[PDB]
Amino acid sequence: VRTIKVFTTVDNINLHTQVVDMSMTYGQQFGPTYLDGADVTKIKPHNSHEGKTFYVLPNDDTLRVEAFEYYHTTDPSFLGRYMSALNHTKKWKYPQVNGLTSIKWADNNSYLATALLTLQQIELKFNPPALQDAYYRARAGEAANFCALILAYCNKTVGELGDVRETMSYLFQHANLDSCKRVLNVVCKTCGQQQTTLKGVEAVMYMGTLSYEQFKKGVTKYLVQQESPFVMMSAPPAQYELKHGTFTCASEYTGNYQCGHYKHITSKETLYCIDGALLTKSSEYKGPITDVFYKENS
Ligand SMILES: COc1ccc2cc(C(=O)[C@@H]3CCCN(C4CCCC4)C3)ccc2c1
Repeated sequence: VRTIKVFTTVDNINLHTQVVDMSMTYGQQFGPTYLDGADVTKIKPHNSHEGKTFYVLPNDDTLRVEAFEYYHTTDPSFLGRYMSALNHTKKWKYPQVNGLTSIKWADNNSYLATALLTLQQIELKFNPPALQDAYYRARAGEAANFCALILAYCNKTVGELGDVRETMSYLFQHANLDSCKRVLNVVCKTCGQQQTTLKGVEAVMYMGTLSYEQFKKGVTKYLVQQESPFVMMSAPPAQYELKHGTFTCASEYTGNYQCGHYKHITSKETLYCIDGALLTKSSEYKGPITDVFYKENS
């Protein structure tokens, strides 16, 4: 009986040595099995596979606990959707553009590149170790796994049309924002003190206008107190002037002929427009902006 030793895992942190019979498929021995995202369930082991790490579905209590501790989801479909995405995202190119990890365009991923760029410019503490780990890898240039996880957590497949604001929101719902706060106070003549407080993720997002200045001035009429490391402001795509130094980064969205495309604008020493692998510098920017992000900087 020919055999090799492989490692199985659900988290790539805890590795479980296995002895595999080379005359049977991985599926026969492990159930659904993946090698770097590729479905090798129906494949017989190769000698090149010796010593390699394979992902498996959490079929026992031990693996189920390891998966829950790493991903913080009980969805039994997660790992398979994660692997399905990783098989694609591993083949994407991740150029460094103006000091940030971006993604060369493929598979309708402009929204993911724009989200990835934004995530590198705001302070976020992810709760699932899987996201915290891959976040720090992506920030160092190895972003394939992070992108595959974003797709899995957002319940989106490679190639599906995506929205930066949505993606950011759903990632925020996997972060520790417990200390973020927005207090709204009613401006009235005869209604007394009327106040409501948004804590957590609701505090870091707003829909209706792009301008933080207008929002802080007031929004029937409300005085606002904002306490968060960042805020995401979104509005319908509209021609909008981005002035250097007045924002951290922004999403541009065009919908010519109903085929959308995102670009990312970041404010450094001047305005940089990152469009996947492409980089364009300018002193002024006017375009159809739909998200603007602002950083508190303590
Ligand atoms: C009242 O607050 C808002 C805030 C944002 C708004 C945005 C849109 C958009 O069109 C998105 C632009 C960005 C791109 N997505 C598309 C991406 C794929 C699916 C839709 C579409 C429309 C209305 C909005 C209203």
